[PDB]
Amino acid sequence: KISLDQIDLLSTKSFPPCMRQLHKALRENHHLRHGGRMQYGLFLKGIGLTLEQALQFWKQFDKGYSYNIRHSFDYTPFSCLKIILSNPPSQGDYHGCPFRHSDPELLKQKLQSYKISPGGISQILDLVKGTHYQVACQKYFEMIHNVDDCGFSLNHPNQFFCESQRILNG
Amino acid sequence: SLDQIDLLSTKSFPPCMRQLHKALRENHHLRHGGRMQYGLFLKGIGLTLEQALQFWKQESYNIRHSFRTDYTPFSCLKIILSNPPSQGDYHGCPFRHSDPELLKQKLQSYKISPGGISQILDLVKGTHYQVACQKYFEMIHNVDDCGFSLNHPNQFFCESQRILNG
Ligand code: SF4
Ligand code: SF4
Repeated sequence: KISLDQIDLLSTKSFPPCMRQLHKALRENHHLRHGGRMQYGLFLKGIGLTLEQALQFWKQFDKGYSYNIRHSFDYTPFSCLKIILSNPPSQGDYHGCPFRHSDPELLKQKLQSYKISPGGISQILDLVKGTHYQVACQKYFEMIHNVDDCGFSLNHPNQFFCESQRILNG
Repeated sequence: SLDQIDLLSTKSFPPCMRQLHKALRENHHLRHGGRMQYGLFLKGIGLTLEQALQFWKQESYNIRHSFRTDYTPFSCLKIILSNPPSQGDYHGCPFRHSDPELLKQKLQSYKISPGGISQILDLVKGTHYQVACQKYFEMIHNVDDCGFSLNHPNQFFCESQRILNG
């Protein structure tokens, strides 16, 4: 067992926006609805981690849940197209793809909170207007890693993670 | 404690780290080059290799979840191009540093098919060490194309974990 706050830095450095938002929502709300638990949990599964949900003894608003991580040593982790094209999030949901599912003004605010430069935000929003969600995410990747070219064709959040970790490990 | 990742090593470690895990299990020790290569690889997956000491004794390897020094894991080119292993050293890259006959025997013990071993040895003879390792990856995971360009052992591990948990 491992605390869920241990991967805060990893989430900011290597998670794609779809999983970064879900980690943040889990940390702040102490719970995710089923759509988020599936998207984020299966993403963690693809890295070799087991998300675990627990109910606290004092639960008879705070729903009384506690989430943690455990290192793993038959649900398939979601691809980009599955996240973008299926299961659009309702108002209680934090899952989905921010480039496809966030209102553009809210998306701009979100990218600003991520410290993306104004030019990068402009390029990303341009790509979003063309419905090129994964290309916009490749742009996000390039901005957050300070590289000119991501060097791969993005089609999976876990692929995003592996390529980010490759860059970070030299 | 280290025996827990034997299976993990057979399924997800690249040959360079699989050989170091085997050597640690069998010799109960690694020299500094091997400890660095393997330990930094393990740190990158979230594990801390350490030796146990009794605190009450006045002046055995295990692993623990990681939870002061540069922990950056070695890349393929750093392993391949520097620190060639001496006898007694188990570090390095098997595609670059193992005699081809020993590499073929090792791949046989890894249950690679004869045709796959032939492909790998052809690539090694051309000095395409990372491409040979990509081919190894494709064989042990039964996939047509690995779908990535390999230049880091921890990247090998990450893509393997994607497939095994896919
Ligand atoms: S493009 Fe793919 S990886 Fe990027 S945020 Fe959208 S679903 Fe996630
Ligand atoms: S090519 Fe890289 S990952 Fe593969 S065995 Fe050699 S050093 Fe390890």
